[PDB]
Amino acid sequence: ALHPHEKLNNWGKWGDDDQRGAANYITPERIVAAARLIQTGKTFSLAIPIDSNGPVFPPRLPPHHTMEITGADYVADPGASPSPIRFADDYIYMPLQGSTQWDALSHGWYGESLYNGVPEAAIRSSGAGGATKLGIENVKTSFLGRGVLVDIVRFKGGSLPEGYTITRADLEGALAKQKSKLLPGDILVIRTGLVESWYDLDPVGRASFFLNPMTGIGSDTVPWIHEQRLAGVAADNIALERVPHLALPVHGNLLRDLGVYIGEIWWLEELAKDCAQDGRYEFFLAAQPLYIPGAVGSPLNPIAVK
Amino acid sequence: KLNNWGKWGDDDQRGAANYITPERIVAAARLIQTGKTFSLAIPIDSNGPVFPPRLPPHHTMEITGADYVADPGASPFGKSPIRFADDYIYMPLQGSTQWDALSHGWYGESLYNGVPEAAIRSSGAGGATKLGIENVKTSFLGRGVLVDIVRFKGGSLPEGYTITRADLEGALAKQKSKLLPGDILVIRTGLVESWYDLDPVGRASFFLNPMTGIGSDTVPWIHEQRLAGVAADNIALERVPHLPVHGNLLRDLGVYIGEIWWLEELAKDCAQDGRYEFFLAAQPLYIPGAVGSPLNPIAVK
Amino acid sequence: ALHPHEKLNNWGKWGDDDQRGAANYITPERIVAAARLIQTGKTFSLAIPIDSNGPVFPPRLPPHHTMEITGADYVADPGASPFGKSPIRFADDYIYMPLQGSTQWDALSHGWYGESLYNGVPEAAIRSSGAGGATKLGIENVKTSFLGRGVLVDIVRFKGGSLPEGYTITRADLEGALAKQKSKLLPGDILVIRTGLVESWYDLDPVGRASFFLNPMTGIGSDTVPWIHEQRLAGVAADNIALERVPHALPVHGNLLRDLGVYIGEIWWLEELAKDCAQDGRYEFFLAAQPLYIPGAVGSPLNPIAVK
Amino acid sequence: KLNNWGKWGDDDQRGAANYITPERIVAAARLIQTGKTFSLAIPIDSNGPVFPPRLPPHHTMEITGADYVADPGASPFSPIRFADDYIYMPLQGSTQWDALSHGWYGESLYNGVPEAAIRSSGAGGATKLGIENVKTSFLGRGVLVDIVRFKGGSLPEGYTITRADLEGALAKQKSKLLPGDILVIRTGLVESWYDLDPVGRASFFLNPMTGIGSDTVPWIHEQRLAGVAADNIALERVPHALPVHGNLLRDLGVYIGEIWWLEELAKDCAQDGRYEFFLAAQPLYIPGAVGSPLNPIAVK
Repeated sequence: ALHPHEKLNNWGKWGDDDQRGAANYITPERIVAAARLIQTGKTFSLAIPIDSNGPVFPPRLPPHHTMEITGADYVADPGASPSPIRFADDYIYMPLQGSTQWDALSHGWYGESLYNGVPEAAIRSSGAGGATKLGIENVKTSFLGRGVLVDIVRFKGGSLPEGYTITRADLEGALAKQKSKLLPGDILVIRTGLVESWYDLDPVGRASFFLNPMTGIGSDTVPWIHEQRLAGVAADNIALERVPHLALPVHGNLLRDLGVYIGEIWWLEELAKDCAQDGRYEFFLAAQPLYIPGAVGSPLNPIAVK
Repeated sequence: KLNNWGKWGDDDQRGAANYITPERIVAAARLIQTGKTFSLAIPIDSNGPVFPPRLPPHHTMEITGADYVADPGASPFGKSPIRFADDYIYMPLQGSTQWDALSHGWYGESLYNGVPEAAIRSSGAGGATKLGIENVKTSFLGRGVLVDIVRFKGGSLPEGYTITRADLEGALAKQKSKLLPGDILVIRTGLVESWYDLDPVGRASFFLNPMTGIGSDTVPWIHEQRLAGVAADNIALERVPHLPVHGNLLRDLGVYIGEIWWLEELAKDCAQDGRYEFFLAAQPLYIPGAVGSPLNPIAVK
Repeated sequence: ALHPHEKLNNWGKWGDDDQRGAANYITPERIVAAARLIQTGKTFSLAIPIDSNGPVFPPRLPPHHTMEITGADYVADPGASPFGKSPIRFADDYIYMPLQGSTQWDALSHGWYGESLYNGVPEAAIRSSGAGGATKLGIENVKTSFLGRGVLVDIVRFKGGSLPEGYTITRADLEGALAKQKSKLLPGDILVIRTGLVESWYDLDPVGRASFFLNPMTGIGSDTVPWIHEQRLAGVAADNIALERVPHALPVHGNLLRDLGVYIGEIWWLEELAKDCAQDGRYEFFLAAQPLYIPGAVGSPLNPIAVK
Repeated sequence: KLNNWGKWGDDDQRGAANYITPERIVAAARLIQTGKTFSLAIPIDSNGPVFPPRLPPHHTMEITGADYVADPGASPFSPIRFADDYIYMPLQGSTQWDALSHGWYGESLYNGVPEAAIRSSGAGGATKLGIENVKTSFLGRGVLVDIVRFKGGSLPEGYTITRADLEGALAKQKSKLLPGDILVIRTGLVESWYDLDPVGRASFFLNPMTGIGSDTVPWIHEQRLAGVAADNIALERVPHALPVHGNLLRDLGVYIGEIWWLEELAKDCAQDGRYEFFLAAQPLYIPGAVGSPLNPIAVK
């Protein structure tokens, strides 16, 4: 299930000091080509709402929004704070892996080294620099380029059964049905439907949700991802890889060996409906991370533009 | 009383974001000819400028590579050959590069389009139940234009200098830049560029000084130009003494305010190739009920 | 049954500008008397651990502890210099938590009904943190209180070693248990009630923990309120989550906080204290249950210590 | 080399907290004769001293009274109306105890605990020497030593408080230290903070700061103190090297308290001549933490 590093890796492909990995496949020419896909100006946000009500993998805590001062305060007391202008201010506490996200190459690995031989000792507490190598700031202008939706739900004409493993054949079959063709630097966005089952669940159902096996991609997608020179793979599930009822070889192979970024908890329902209606599954994607030095991932609001 | 109330209907919660139309996004995309990209964000960390008493953003790890050096058997999520690092942030949503929502500021008892201030509540009571930033989760992706006031003036701006309508129009003309409806205007004042070289005393003084920014007479012009948003590389956008513009932009016009953007590298590039118009991806995070958002604006040429 | 305010309240008892409520029952003489109960020097912490594993009423977040710098950092990088170059090595940490997220006192600013809080304080006085928080009845008003005499009433043992799910603890139960224990309450006492509920939480799996908060929970009922008033208690704490019985109106919250100005303690841990009291027969002790000094807050975490 | 490793056994994680015994708590309780109490905490808010780069504590509300003014129908969770709140803070961000896991030198902490035992919270935090090991400690006898009044005025900037000063102050007060005591030291430093403007507050931490010096450590050992707390930020004198931190936390297993507020207690003791008191200075029960906020209460 875990592909041997020596037979399948991108270490050294972009130099022995590179910290960007497969983001290097997104070059200026790939961005210009993506821009030519903005023909209609349609836009879609591929994020879930950042609030305390969304899926987040235990033991991670849900994002938590609080206000510092509100409109209600001025109803209560017109004389709040220091001028005729009235204002509201707020705060957030959240896991950076707590919502729609990119995971950096510093997020996961196996053994004592990360992508391109970076030692795990380089990934420290925040007060010691956090991810001092392979931090998400290395890709603060990346993931703006060409995106491609693969709608596995519509390809399967049904429910992915509980814990279904999405294969190479499934991905290629869906792209063929769509008459889509991948290019180097593409960000692949996979619709599994899993997040579309969350919000209707009651509290017991939401506990069960994470105890269940969960649909996602399998090990035989990893050579394909390498062959297609994708920069990142995102999905509308929580762990990208299929999760059983714990090896996680796809995480290890993508992040450490290929230097390919992982996107999770994206929201693809409205994008997928639009692509079904206009037949265009390739689009311009603005999926830049936040500029967070030493972080091992970021929340974002990916925008698909057609 | 100059205002846009009702312009887009009595139920509208998006304001001047409605100037960004699909056709205008298509036009902006045609500006992507080289593929050059520039992040207009400052780093999110505890060392950036933030208006007191706002807390600096604060990053912590939940588990790190160092933990596995210390204890190879670390199993945050159970026994696995896979090793992981996870992290967290606490920050003001007004604590870094930001958009301010229309729910961020007003005067009197009403916000944009007659929304009562009673609609803007604690997070447990819905936060901004109207005019929350989620209303523009697909906005601020379109055409951007830089106006470089430092370059126009030929020197660093005086402490507390009021940037006038004449300065904005004059600088755009010298650049041969033409604004279009729906544009996001990004203003280089230079103020934030001074921050990172400051020592702790300098950083305290930074917020005691008057601070350069736009003045009241820019508001009719911003209205006439049908801008969707105005952002700057200062902390408060408008000039601050040792806030009429906030009130008029957010409440009366429904025009968004961007603060603590980073424009130094973009400004050098635009001076070189002569192009101050670009495609801008400056979408907010999707945070329902929030009164603003962090972001990472990307200028694309 | 919500007890009518006019028949049962302490408004004005300690003046119409008072913000401390029943904490005023704890007097220097009552503290001196409580200190005389320190005869053996046995100590018991009545707190649950502050971590992300404890009971917290949804949608409140679990407390969350993170490190800023750790020993592991120096294993990975001996030269780690967080402050900076030094032979001394440091570890530092942070917490994010609800102040109602663990073992707690709830201030009189935490709960009320209608438009007024204890002693006629307008609800408009309780604002966002940036506008002063609880500008009246904040927990700082009792930064020196809740150190005095405590009395355990072990309702679990009184009822034979267990309480049914959702059981309503009555006046008669409280008096009956105190009589069995040969305990006598005095004005100013902090009453600590063992319901056993928190003793069932930690073995639950994620589904069980979700169910825990969806179903009825044992606690005190409405007819305990006049008794609490009678007895001139300063505060009432329990090892459940809501103090009063919760169904599958919450009049007790309203009557205690608003009408009487009596403080509510929740998610205390009483199992070891109760075992000790069963063995030595002493249910009255010195209690150090001071809140944190947090101006404008509507409650506080704490580590209550029973001293015998 | 002076140290307590092994004094309380190889498995011990409590250090000098073991000097506080039941009999010593009983003795301390007899000092409660007036029933007067004093909080020795500063307010937890964003306005207090906190050593950079630590951030100030930050209080926010989840729901407030104002919400029901704006919207009578607010239903966060009823006729009952509720206010709920949150705190984000460094555990070293206010009045505090520092655990034995907070500081050391070399690769070993108190009693030979490896520094590899002190990990991220997701990996157990301080898996040994966490503050939970003393969740019932620091309730016992406290003694104030008022160095400000002993010196007859405010201490000079960066003044090193010596063994002779501590002994001299105790002698002037007619105080007698006993084993198990918690020593509480008034330097006055925190009493200068709140009147400072933002520039002064920046300078405050760049300046040398008054505190105890190296020659106090053998005396702290000989006196069998459980912990030493002060109303400065770092306990030991800080220059522009921190041997006292290392010797106390790693070698002796003695706890360090910082940012205590002693103004009102010190005034009371000067008036009635009593500098010994019952102290309730328990930490919060935070497993794997390397310190804790608290509200220490002195009772006389």
